[PDB]
Amino acid sequence: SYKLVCYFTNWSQDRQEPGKFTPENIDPFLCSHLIYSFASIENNKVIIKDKSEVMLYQTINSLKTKNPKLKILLSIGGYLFGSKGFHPMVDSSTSRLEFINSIILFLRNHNFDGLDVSWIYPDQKENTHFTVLIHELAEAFQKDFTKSTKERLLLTVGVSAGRQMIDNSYQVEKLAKDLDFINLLSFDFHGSWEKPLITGHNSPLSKGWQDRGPSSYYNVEYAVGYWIHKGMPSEKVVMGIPTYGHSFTLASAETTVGAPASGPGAAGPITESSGFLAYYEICQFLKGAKITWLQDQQVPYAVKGNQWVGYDDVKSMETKVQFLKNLNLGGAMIWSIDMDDFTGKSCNQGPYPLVQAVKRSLGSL
Repeated sequence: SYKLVCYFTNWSQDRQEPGKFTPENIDPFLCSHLIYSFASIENNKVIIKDKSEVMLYQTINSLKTKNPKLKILLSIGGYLFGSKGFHPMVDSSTSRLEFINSIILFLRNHNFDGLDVSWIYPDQKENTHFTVLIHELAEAFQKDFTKSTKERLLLTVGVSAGRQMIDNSYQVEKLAKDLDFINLLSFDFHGSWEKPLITGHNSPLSKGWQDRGPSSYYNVEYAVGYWIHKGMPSEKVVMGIPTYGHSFTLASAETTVGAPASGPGAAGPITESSGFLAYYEICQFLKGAKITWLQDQQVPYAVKGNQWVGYDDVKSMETKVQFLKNLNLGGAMIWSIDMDDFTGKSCNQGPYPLVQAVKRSLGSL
């Protein structure tokens, strides 16, 4: 009775082997929902910018023929898109209606089952537009439903897991009615962008003992409880779990949480991004490393030389799965499946070792 929502991206295909990922890589029975990241907007109309656009549709149909229970959504937004991307679409009921009408037509034309709106992040300034957009979206979906013999288009949204940003950005109460569920972006708590610069975990389940005051807020456990305390039912929280880790270059020889860092760890050989590692990169790094399991935070990290990696692993997946069953949440969301060991030949534990673990752990009675 849980959902497994998997994001996949349109830029992993530009990566080099064997990090190259296309929709053809997808196991139609892995996740319950799939989300394509990301669409965009031009002339107040939805549009996809991907040289492999038409091959996407091919796979989408092929995938859905094979799994009639599979849902596939189109996500719009994302970090790079920001708020800007949404202008000036959001500035008019006339502009927004043109937009929404194009969504409905698009998704239906291309066999999508719903729309995810990952506005990163509305914050104070766009709280209002977001809220209207969503609301107008849900309404319109409903109307389209009444007059149709098709299932009802789904509407979801990727949302922040930081308290401040949550308070600033969302009318949760309303959000709860308009959204079929949320994808809680409960990761990227700590990275190499922090000041001061010390090691912290990308996605801790619970707070470190020393996390006092405002830091005590940045763990998965806190984020979920707050979206619940703020008015979102549990069953509507799909909890975010990451398939990547964050990398630090150690300043001293102190290998513990809180130790000082020079900067982000060395970019990986495939991902080529400083302070970021795909799990298929992490499996190699772990070779000849020292792994420690934070008893308090419930998640591991690894040290090799002067490189510090806070990541999630199988024990991490199952531990977080248990937590989510315990709080009667909707399920798990994965960001993103192209960073898991999908070919299965890096970590040698079969394709999608992490997501299979989430999938297995969810299904286990």
